[PDB]
Amino acid sequence: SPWFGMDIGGTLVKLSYFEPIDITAEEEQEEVESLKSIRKYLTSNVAYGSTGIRDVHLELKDLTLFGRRGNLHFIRFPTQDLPTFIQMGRDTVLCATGGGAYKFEKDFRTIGNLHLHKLDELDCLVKGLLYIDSVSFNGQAECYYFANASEPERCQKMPFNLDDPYPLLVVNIGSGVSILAVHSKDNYKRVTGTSLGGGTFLGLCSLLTGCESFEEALEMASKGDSTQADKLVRDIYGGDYERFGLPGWAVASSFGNMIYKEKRESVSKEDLARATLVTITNNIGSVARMCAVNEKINRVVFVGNFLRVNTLSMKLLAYALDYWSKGQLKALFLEHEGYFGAVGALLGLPNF
Amino acid sequence: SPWFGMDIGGTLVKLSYFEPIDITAEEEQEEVESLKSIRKYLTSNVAYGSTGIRDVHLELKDLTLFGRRGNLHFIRFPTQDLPTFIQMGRDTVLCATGGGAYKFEKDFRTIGNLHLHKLDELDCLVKGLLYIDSVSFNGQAECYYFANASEPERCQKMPFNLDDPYPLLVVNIGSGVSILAVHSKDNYKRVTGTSLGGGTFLGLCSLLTGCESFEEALEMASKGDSTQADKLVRDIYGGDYERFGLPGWAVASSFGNMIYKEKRESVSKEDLARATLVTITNNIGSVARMCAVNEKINRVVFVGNFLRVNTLSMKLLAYALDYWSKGQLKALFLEHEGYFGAVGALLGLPNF
Ligand SMILES: Nc1ncnc2c1ncn2[C@@H]1O[C@H](COP(=O)(O)OP(=O)(O)NP(=O)(O)O)[C@@H](O)[C@H]1O
Ligand SMILES: Nc1ncnc2c1ncn2[C@@H]1O[C@H](COP(=O)(O)OP(=O)(O)NP(=O)(O)O)[C@@H](O)[C@H]1O
Ligand SMILES: CC(=O)OCC(=O)Nc1ccc(CC(=O)N2CCN(c3ccc(Cl)nn3)CC2)cc1
Ligand SMILES: CC(=O)OCC(=O)Nc1ccc(CC(=O)N2CCN(c3ccc(Cl)nn3)CC2)cc1
Ligand SMILES: [Cl-]
Ligand SMILES: [Cl-]
Ligand SMILES: [Mg+2]
Ligand SMILES: [Mg+2]
Repeated sequence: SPWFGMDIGGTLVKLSYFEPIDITAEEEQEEVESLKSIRKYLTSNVAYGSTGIRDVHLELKDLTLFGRRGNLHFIRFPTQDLPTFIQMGRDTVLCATGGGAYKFEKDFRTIGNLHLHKLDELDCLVKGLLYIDSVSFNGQAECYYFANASEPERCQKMPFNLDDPYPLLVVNIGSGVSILAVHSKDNYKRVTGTSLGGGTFLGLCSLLTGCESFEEALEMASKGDSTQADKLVRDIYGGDYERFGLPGWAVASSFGNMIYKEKRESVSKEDLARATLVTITNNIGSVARMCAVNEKINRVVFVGNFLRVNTLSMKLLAYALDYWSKGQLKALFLEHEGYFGAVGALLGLPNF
Repeated sequence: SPWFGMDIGGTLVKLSYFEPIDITAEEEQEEVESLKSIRKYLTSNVAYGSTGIRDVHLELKDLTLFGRRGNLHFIRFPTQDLPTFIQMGRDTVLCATGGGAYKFEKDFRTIGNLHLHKLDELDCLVKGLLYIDSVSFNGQAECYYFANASEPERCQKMPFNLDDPYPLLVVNIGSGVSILAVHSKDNYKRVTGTSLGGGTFLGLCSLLTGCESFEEALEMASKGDSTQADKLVRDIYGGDYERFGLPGWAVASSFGNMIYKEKRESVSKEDLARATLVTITNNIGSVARMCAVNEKINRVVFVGNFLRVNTLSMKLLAYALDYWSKGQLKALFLEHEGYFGAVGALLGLPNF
C-alpha cells in the first residue's frame, strides 16, 4: 500500500506521503496501475483539485524509512473538503490522528477493506517532531529562533540545536491552542490549552474585515496599525508605568479603544486585522510563558499552522517571550510545524 | 475639606465620599456654603448630570472613620466626562489613584490651591479591599462565592469569610486584567496581567453587534448562544475527548465556527455578544488558574467593574474555576468590587 500519515484537524487535513525512489525493475512490474497513477498524480502536481496543495519546499529527499529510501512529501487541504478526498478514494492501511480520525472514522470505512488505525494525537505530535529534527531538514536545522529579537536592526532567523531536546514546552497553535510538556521520549503530557487560537484570528478577522482567506487576513494585518484599536499603557497613564515595569507601548486593553464610537468610525479594516493578530498572538505568548514557568521549562517551541507564512506572529512571539521573560525564555520555531502529527501517524505504520 | 477618594481608570472614575453624620450645632455654622451645597447635592441626588451615578445600595452606614461617624458613598462616572467634573469644581486635598491620577494631574491642579496626592494603585486596591471586608457590608459579608457551582439547580450565592485573608490572588478586571498576589498586609505584588479584559468585551461587542452600552451588551449576551460562533471539542472530535479530560462542550476555538461564510451569515448579534463574553471570561479564568497554581494560592477573588451587574460572567467564572481546577480553586467575589482603589485612596488621607 502507499505509505501515508494523516492528521485530520478541525480546519486542515495534513498528509505525509513517502514516495519510494529505490523501485527495482521487478517491483515496478508487480505494482498495480491504480498505485502507479496515484504516485504519478501526487508527484506530477503541486495543486490537487481546487483546494489541495503540496508544500514542495518542505520535502525531505533521500530519507531512509522502514528499510527503504524515498522522498517524504507534505500535503494539506481543508477538512471541509474531506468528503471530496474520500470520494476520490472510493473510485490499504491508513494511520490517522487528530480529532477527525474519530469524527470521520465511519466515512473512511466506506472505502472497502481500508483499515483505519486511529493514533493518539499527543504520541503522534511528539514522535513526529522528534523524528523530523533527528533526520534534519535535508542537512539544515529543523529548529530555528530569531536572534536578538529585541533589536529589529539585528533580529534574524538562526538555527537552533535540539539534539538533547528535553525538556521542551510545545505550543500547538491550530484552531485553538494546546500546550504540551515533553520531559523525555516516553514522558510527556498535555499541560493545558486555550480557546484563543488560529480559528479565533481567522473567524474574528472575517467578521471584522470581511476577509475571505487566511492569507488575505495576514496581508490586511501587515498594512494595519493595531494601536488604532488597542488601548495602550500610555493611553491610561500618559506614559510608561515604571512601578510595575510596564512600557508605554504595552497593550493594556485589546480592542479597548473601540469602546468609543468615534474611534470605531475611523478605524480601518487593516487596523482591525492587525489588532486581531496582535491580540491572539500576545495571549498565546503569555499563556506559553506562564506554563513554562510552572513546568520549569525554558525552551518553548511553537507548532501548528497559525504560524504558516506568518512572520508577524513569529517575530511578535520571539520579541514578547524574550522581553516579558527578561530573557529567560526562548521562542523556538520549526520548519515542518504544521505536519508533525501526520508524520507521527506515518511512523505508527510498523505497529500494524 | 470634603473627604473624597478617587480612582481614575481608563474607562470609569470611581469616587468614595465620606459624609459625616455627627455634625454638631457649632460645626454646621462654621461650614462654608459651598461645602453645604456640595454635601446636599451629593446626598440629595442619585444621578449627577447625564453620566454620574451614585450606587446607593453599596453605601456603608454609621461607619467610624478618622475619629468621626458617617456614611461612605460610592459614585462613578465615565473618565471621558472628567473635564466636566473638573469644570464643575473650578466654579482641598484630593487623594487619587489609577492611571488617570498621573495623566490628568495637571488638569486637577487647574483647581486653585487644590493639593493632588497620587497614591500607588496596588497599595490602594489592597488597603481598600482589606478595609471594606474588615468593617463588613453593614453587618453582612463583603465576600461571597457561588456554592455548588457545578449543579445549576443548586448554584446559589453564599457568604465567605476573609478574617484571615492571606494568601489571596486578586484578579482586577478593568479595561484590561491585572493579577495580584497578596501574602500579607505589607507583602503583595503584581504577578502579571492580560490585555483581554472588560475593554475587550465592550469594544469587540460594539464592533460586532453595534451595542451602545455595557448594559446593552450584557442584555444581548443573555439572549445569545455562544456555540453558534464557537467551535467546541465535540465539533472537532464528534464527542468528548476522554484521553485529555476534555468534555464535548468545552470551547476548542473561540469564534472558530466563524471561519465559515455560511455560519457568519446565520449568526445573530446576541450570539456574537454571548461569544464575546464567554471568550473573555474563560480566558480570564484560565489565566487566574495558571497564576494561582504558580503562586501556590487557592483563593482567587475577582474585582473590577467588568463583573458589575454581570451575573453571567460571575457564574461562568465560579463554574469554570471549580471545574477546571478539579475543585482545588475557589472563585470569590466582593460586593464593592469596583471601588477598592477609591477607598484605599481615601484611606491615605491622614498621611497628609
Ligand atoms: N490555508 C489555510 N486555511 C485555513 N487556515 C489556515 C490556512 N493556513 C494557515 N491557517 C491557520 O492555521 C490554523 C489551523 O492550523 P492547524 O494546525 O492545521 O489546525 P487544525 O489541526 O486543523 N485544528 P485543531 O483540530 O485544533 O488541531 C487556522 O486556524 C489558521 O489560523
Ligand atoms: N457603565 C459602564 N461603562 C463602561 N464600562 C462599564 C460600565 N459598567 C461596567 N463596565 C465594565 O467595566 C469595565 C471597566 O472596569 P473598571 O474597573 O472601572 O476599569 P478602569 O479602572 O476604568 N480601567 P483600568 O485603567 O484598566 O483600571 C469596562 O471595560 C466594562 O467592561
Ligand atoms: C495533543 C493536542 O494537540 O490536542 C489538540 C487540542 O488540545 N485541541 C484543543 C485545544 C484547546 C482546547 C481548549 C482547552 O484546552 N481548555 C481547557 C482550559 N480551559 C479553562 C477555561 C477556564 C478556566 Cl478557569 N480554566 N481552564 C479552556 C478550555 C481544547 C482542545
Ligand atoms: C495594580 C493594577 O491593577 O494596575 C492596573 C493594571 O495593571 N493595568 C494593566 C492591565 C493589563 C496590562 C497588560 C499586561 O500586564 N501585560 C503584561 C504581560 N504581557 C505579555 C505579553 C506576551 C508575553 Cl509572551 N508575555 N506577557 C501582556 C501585557 C497592563 C496594565
Ligand atoms: Cl483504530
Ligand atoms: Cl503626589
Ligand atoms: Mg491540529
Ligand atoms: Mg481600575
